[PDB]
Amino acid sequence: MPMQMFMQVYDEIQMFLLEELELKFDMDPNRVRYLRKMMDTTCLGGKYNRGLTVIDVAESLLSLDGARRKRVLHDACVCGWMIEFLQAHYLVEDDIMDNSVTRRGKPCWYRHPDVTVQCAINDGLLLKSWTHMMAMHFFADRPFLQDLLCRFNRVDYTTAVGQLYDVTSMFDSNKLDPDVSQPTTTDFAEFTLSNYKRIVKYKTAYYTYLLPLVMGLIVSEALPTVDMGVTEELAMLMGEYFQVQDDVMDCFTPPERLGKVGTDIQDAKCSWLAVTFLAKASSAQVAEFKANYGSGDSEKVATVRRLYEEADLQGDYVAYEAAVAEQVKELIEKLRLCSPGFAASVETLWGKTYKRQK
Amino acid sequence: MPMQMFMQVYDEIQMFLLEELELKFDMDPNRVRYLRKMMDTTCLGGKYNRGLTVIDVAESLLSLDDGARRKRVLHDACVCGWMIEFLQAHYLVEDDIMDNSVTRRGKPCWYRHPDVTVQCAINDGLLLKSWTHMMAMHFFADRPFLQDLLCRFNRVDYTTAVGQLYDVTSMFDSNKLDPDVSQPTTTDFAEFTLSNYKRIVKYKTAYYTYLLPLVMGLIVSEALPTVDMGVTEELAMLMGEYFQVQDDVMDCFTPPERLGKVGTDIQDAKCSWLAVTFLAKASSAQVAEFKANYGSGDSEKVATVRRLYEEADLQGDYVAYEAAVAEQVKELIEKLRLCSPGFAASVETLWGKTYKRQK
Ligand SMILES: CCCCCCCCOc1ccc[n+](CC(P(=O)(O)O)P(=O)(O)O)c1
Ligand SMILES: CCCCCCCCOc1ccc[n+](CC(P(=O)(O)O)P(=O)(O)O)c1
Ligand SMILES: [Mg+2]
Ligand SMILES: [Mg+2]
Ligand SMILES: [Mg+2]
Ligand SMILES: [Mg+2]
Ligand SMILES: [Mg+2]
Ligand SMILES: [Mg+2]
Repeated sequence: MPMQMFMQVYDEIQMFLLEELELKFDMDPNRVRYLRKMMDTTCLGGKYNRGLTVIDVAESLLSLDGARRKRVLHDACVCGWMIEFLQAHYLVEDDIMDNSVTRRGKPCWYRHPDVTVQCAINDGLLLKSWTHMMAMHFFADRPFLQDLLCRFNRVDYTTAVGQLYDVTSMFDSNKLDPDVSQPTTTDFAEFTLSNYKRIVKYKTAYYTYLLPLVMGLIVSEALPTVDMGVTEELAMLMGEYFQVQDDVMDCFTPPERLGKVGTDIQDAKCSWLAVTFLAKASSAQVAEFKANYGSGDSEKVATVRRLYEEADLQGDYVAYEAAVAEQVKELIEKLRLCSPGFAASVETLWGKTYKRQK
Repeated sequence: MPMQMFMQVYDEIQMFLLEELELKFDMDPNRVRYLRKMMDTTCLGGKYNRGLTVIDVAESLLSLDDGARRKRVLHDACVCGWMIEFLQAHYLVEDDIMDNSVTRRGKPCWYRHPDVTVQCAINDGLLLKSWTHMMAMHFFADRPFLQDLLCRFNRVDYTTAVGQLYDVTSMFDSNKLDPDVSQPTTTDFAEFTLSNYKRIVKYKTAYYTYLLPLVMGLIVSEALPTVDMGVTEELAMLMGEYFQVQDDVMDCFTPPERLGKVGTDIQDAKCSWLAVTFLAKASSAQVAEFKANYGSGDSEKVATVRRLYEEADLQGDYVAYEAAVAEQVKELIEKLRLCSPGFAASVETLWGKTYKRQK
């Protein structure tokens, strides 16, 4: 059922935005059609975990007239599309930054035959413009509007800061200087767990975990009823683990199941696998990694992969996952004490995360 | 005087932004330094025409206490001025990438800096926009005008992004515009019309360059409704169109040494004022020569397009266009003057920075 109201609201949103462009922005039906295709290609096709979480948190909190339920759940649906549109935006631009080929078993937006890279960049930011435009339209008379926008913008900013951490992680930050060219790091001295945890906290955790929970609480008018200290701890922990999962799958999960080809090795990313391998590797193994990392050459890539399985990384992953589950279980119970319906929805979100195959 | 106060506020904004990153966002000193340099390079060094207009509008409406209002209003105007300046910074970073440009204000484009990767350039460009919101939320947190300011600022930003879509798809036959299918640059240029030019330009330039600074100056001085907005918008659209026509003409005919940027319109096959004006008046023979030479990087092909423009007396058309604009502007400024004398004067001042600019 939630998927049904969600997809009805997508149409509501799509119609408001495309008709506004027709009527107030002088747009021709040729471009309206292009934008319609763009929206559908970029915003649909996923599992909508972020947006569906907003709905579930809302449905979990309606208690702590059936008109209110209808209004609150519609508000949640709009909020859910705001995060789905935001991630739509993030992924269009990220695929460009990461030189990716496919996404959900289709070409990346910028990789479509009639999308130029310069138009893809612009399309990507229109997606983010729509997130604000939809909020202002659907929530114009809602008192939570200001708080919602403020929190949403902070999270977006947080994510762009994390993207900076990601995209500059393979350059020696002491040598960071607009005026001087610098090659990829050769010593990898910054590929540390502490540095990994920072990239992933900022670029993933806030928008993937905190934001949906927070938006769910806002449309419920229930925010100040939860322990926000514990909520953020939980969001940071699940968010980190989610990105470790993403990083592991990038290397080890068949692209046909993932829907996308991995680029982290080629792009010389500070992944979970890279940091954890380098922390434990022999000098000999580090030498071979350095000789093979961050190149498109397919044997070099397979070398890195071999090194990873040689150093029992999957063993380290299982142990990390159990340590995470342990901490997540504890925090949910701390949450259960004063917010049992909210704690229930966090458990459901955790259930969508723990040991996902995707 | 305005530049003095304006630059003090720049320091104030920079400090807030970069300290917040260090204190709240776990940012290391190396990246705080990169971001400071990125901010200075992208935001400083221009004419600050947009930002200085906000201050001027506000210092003009400071007619309609102990001196406290004035200090507050002028500071707010300075912050809004930097909001547009940062927004313009954001547009130029991303536009130079999109336009395959090489220099900007006589230095390399941001994405052309030796130690800036294109992927970082894209993100750096976006941080600049994020900063416009963050500076507004901090400095204006207790102002009643906050929501209105943010609503209008955002509407203008979105307008500008729509204009950029118009600009970037102008060389493609829109009937064949299709994500799934590759298409070359147009060969008939049937959409290179003045009607299509006027829309590209209204959206990508006039709203953020002309309307927005005027509106923000009115907001911080709390004078927004005191003004005929139909006339004001008319003015901004006319002035903004002219400015872009000027930008387009300079792209072709002003030495990069005075421009501070190397022109890319011919090479990028842009629906420029020159191209649409030429195509409307040109003989069949001239048109066929243009078609053979437009949208190519080859230095011989671009020189042909310059020659065809000279041959067709486009400098003659421009002078008459400019004269026609100047007349309508003066008429509209007088309509404003009746009930809005202070604001009309600031609009006259903005016109003065625009008309026959040597930029
Ligand atoms: C102009 C746009 C500015 C950039 C905005 C921030 C982009 C944040 O993009 C993100 C954040 C988290 C995950 N992802 C996608 C992930 P993937 O789906 O594996 O490509 P990854 O980190 O591994 O690349 C993209
Ligand atoms: C990721 C955000 C990118 C899209 C945001 C909209 C960009 C609009 O940029 C604009 C709008 C108007 C003039 N300019 C610069 C002009 P120039 O300074 O001559 O390069 P032109 O139109 O000829 O390129 C840039
Ligand atoms: Mg990616
Ligand atoms: Mg990435
Ligand atoms: Mg990945
Ligand atoms: Mg451009
Ligand atoms: Mg340009
Ligand atoms: Mg130009």
